[PDB]
Amino acid sequence: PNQALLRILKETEFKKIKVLGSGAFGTVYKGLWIPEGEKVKIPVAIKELREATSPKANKEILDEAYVMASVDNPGNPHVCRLLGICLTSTVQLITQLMPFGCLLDYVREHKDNIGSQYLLNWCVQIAKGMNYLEDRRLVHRDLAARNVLVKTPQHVKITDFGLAKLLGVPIKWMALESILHRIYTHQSDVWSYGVTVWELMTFGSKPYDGIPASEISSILEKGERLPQPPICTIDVYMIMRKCWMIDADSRPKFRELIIEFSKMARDPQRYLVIQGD
Ligand SMILES: *CCC(=O)N1C[C@@H](n2cc(-c3ccncc3)c(-c3cccc(OCc4ccc5c(c4)CN(C)C5=O)c3)n2)C[C@H]1C
Repeated sequence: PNQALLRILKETEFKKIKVLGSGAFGTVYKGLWIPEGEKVKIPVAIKELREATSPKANKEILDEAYVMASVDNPGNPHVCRLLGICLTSTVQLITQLMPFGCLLDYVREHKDNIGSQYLLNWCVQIAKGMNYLEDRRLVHRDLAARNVLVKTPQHVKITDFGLAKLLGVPIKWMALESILHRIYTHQSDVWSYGVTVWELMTFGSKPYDGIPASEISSILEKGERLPQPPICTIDVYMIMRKCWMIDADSRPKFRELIIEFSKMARDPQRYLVIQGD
């Protein structure tokens, strides 16, 4: 039967070669993972969390990783898999290196060359990965375009899921029930998915630009939402609006979003209007 792949790594066994970026949970480095007793040198990304932690707190992280990072059994092509973890005065997470970066930077850098087929396919892929997370009862809590990574321009993967349940704030991506009462469910992830789609359709525009984070809940209560992106027909915008209903049970399911976006992906020029398709 299918085994649980996550590995506990020694401080040796992997090396950090260059800083890649970040300033949110920690610092990401590109490096090599040399599994002891083997002859492979695997290129990996290493996230070293900024908080300190203790040997007792590290055991709680280990207990959470055993419940969490293990019950992602078959794997999904659109979900990043945690290859290893090393807890020793710092918390370090090891995944396969993705040289092409995040989808947020990609859509900003290629604004003038992105077609409707690519945009709709990324929506399909993100929903497939999120549906897989829902099947394994894992709430992401931080779905955003910065947390979607580019394997190839035709293949994206979700990363950084459950990085809050591991031990113990993106207001403009959060559902109203998350802002007000810190309630997080697969349906609050659907809201964040809708904001992520908006990010892609606006080529990486900042949601609610120039509006303070303290004002978002009162704007959502008033009924205001993110505007219809220029390339979006009413069809795609309606899906986004459904993701942002106050009633979490009235929002789409990731399983329904796979079907809607896959239908739109079959005839993309009908749903997105881009100068150059
Ligand atoms: C462009 C956006 C940006 O600046 N960032 C995105 C974010 N980031 C990027 C990477 C990464 C870069 C290159 N190659 C791969 C990944 C990561 C990242 C690095 C190392 C580990 C890591 O783990 C995420 C994760 C995966 C799976 C699980 C968890 C966490 C928790 N559980 C339970 C899992 O199963 C991600 N991060 C920051 C910056 C660089």
